[PDB]
Amino acid sequence: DLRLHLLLNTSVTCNDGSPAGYYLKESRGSRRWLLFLEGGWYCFNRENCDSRYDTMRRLMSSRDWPRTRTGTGILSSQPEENPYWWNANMVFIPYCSSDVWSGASSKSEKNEYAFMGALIIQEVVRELLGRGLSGAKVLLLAGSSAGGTGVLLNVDRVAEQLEKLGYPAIQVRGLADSGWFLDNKQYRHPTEAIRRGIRYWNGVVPERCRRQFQEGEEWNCFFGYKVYPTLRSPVFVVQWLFDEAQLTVDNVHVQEGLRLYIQNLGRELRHTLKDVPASFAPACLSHEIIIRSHWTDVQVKGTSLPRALHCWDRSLHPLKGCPVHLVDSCPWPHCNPSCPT
Ligand SMILES: CC(C)COC[C@H](CN(Cc1ccccc1)c1ccccc1)N1CCCC1
Ligand SMILES: *[C@@H]1O[C@H](CO)[C@@H](O)[C@H](O)[C@H]1NC(C)=O
Repeated sequence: DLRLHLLLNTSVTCNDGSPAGYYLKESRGSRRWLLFLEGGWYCFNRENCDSRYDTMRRLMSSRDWPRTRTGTGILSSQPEENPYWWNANMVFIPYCSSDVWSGASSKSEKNEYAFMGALIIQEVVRELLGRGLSGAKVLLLAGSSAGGTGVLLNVDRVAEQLEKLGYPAIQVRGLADSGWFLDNKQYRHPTEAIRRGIRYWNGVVPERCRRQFQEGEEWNCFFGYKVYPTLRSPVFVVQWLFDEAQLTVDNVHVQEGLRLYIQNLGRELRHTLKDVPASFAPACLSHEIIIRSHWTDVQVKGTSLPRALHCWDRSLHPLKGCPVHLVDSCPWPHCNPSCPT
C-alpha cells in the first residue's frame, strides 16, 4: 500500500483551502521514481465548481481522504501486474485542484476557490527530495486523462526545478496517457471552456509554447499536438485512436455520415502521432489505461505497452525486436483483437 502524506507547506492547497498531498511507497533498493497525476475533468466558473463541490468533493478537498491507497497497474509492485517498473518508488498525487494541473492562484477575499495544480506538483517534488528523491537516476512524471494533459504542461517545469535546486543528474521524463485531444469539428452542435478556465485559474503553460501563441491564445498549449514539439524532456504518448472523452466532446454516442466521421477521427489522430517516436495508439473505443490492473493485455503489432515502455528505457541509454513507435493503421474500433472488452 501507498501511505498518505499531507504537504508540510499548508499554503499549497486543494480547491477549498485544505492541504494537498501525496501517497508514497518507497523502494530503498531502487533509483527509479514514478510520480502519477490523477485525472477527473475540471471546473471553470463559480457555478459549476459549486456543483462539483457537492457531488465530487474528494476532487476538491483532502478532508475525506483515506490513510492508504493500493497501487494498481503501472503503480503495482508485483511483477506479474507490472512487468515494466515493479521495483520503483511509487507516488500517487491526488487531483484536488480542478484545473488540469495548470493553476497558480490562492484562495483570497476575491477568490472563493484556490487553483494550485502547478504549485502542488512543484511542492511534492521539493518535499520528496528529503525522502530519497535526491538519489534518483530517473523521475518519470506520468498521468491519465486530465493528468495526461497535466504531464504535458508540467514535465519541463519539473526538469527546470531540479536543475535550479542543484540536481542535474536526475533525468526527468514524461508519460502522458489519454490526454492527447484534437480541436476538431463536432459531429453535432468546447475550446471556450479552456479559455475561460485559464483566466479563472490563473493557469500557466510551458514557456516556449506560450511564446509561440502569445497573450490570449495560451489555450492552444493544452492540445498535445501543439505543445509536444516545444518540449525538451522525453515524452511517451499513450492514446486510444477512438478515445471516449474525445467522442463525448464531439457529441458522438451506424449510417454513412457517422461512419465517415469516426474513420476521419482515427486518421487525424494517427496523423498527429506520425512524428512522435515514443507512442502507443491502439484502434479501440476506450479511455485511460496505465493504472488498470489488466493494462498488460493490449498489444499493437504484437507488442504490449509494458514492453514498449521497457524498449523506451533501452533507447534512452532502432532496437532489434524492441519497438517504441506503435500506432494502429486499421480504421475502425476493435479492428485490433486485443482491445478491452
Ligand atoms: C479530460 C478533460 C480535461 C477533457 O476536457 C474536454 C473539454 C476541454 N477541452 C477542449 C476540447 C475541445 C475540442 C476537443 C477536445 C477538447 C480540452 C482540450 C485539451 C486538453 C484538455 C481539455 N471539455 C469541454 C467541455 C467539456 C470537456
Ligand atoms: C509555501 O508555498 C508557497 C506557495 O507556493 C510559497 O510562496 C512559500 O514560499 C512556501 N513556503 C515555504 C516555507 O517554502
